Amino acid sequence: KPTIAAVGGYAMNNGTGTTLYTKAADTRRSTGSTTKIMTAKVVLAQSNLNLDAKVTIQKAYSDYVVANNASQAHLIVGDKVTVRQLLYGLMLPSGCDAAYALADKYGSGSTRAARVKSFIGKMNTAATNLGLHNTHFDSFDGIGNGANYSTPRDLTKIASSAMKNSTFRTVVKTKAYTAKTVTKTGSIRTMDTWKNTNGLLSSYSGAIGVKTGSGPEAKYCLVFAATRGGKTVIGTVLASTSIPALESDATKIMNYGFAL
Repeated sequence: KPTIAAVGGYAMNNGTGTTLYTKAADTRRSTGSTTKIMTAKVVLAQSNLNLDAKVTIQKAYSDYVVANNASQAHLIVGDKVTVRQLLYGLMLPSGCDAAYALADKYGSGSTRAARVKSFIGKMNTAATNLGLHNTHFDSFDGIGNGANYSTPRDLTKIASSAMKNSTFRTVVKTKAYTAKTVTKTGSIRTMDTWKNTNGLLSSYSGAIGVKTGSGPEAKYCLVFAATRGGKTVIGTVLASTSIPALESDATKIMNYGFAL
């Protein structure tokens, strides 16, 4: 069994569900921005989903990332961004501003506050429905406020579920995406390219994902997935030392799972 720096780790064969690696796999820990995996899953589950629908960027979303010192996609207030573009902004640079836009959009309620509350409720319901017992969300990005934890095992199940969606899969393996949005005056703005923070996409042969995570207590986390010769390994590493350490941990676990 490989030795990793992360305090928590887990991996399984995505196809069969067989656990391939474990390390404090069921110990609750802050998820940080990896929570966005659930945010995306909930959105993609909406029956009234229209990926081409345009959402106006509110000043609230920009103030939010500032007030919470959160990673952002640099969405400009007044811009009209499609739900699909928001999914890229959410998953590539870890846009907490995009997370707010999606929660506001897909939560139920007559006000923004009521809608974000409703959305977070859907995230918890989604976890429950997956049979999870060690996952809880009090925010839509894992950076908001309250209790936001999961476990390497729970998070891997969430990601596996999300990977069943073709849009999710596409977004998650994209290294770079340049959004062309509509400004408040009708012209089309070419935003600075969004680069995926997941270094494994270009450093690990066969890497398909999923997503990085960070936060004051979420330090450096990573939900990874790779496919090699018809076998897909998916897993999570929580609370690693550094970025390089994080990628090495994920690499070791995946290489181990592929050899078994």
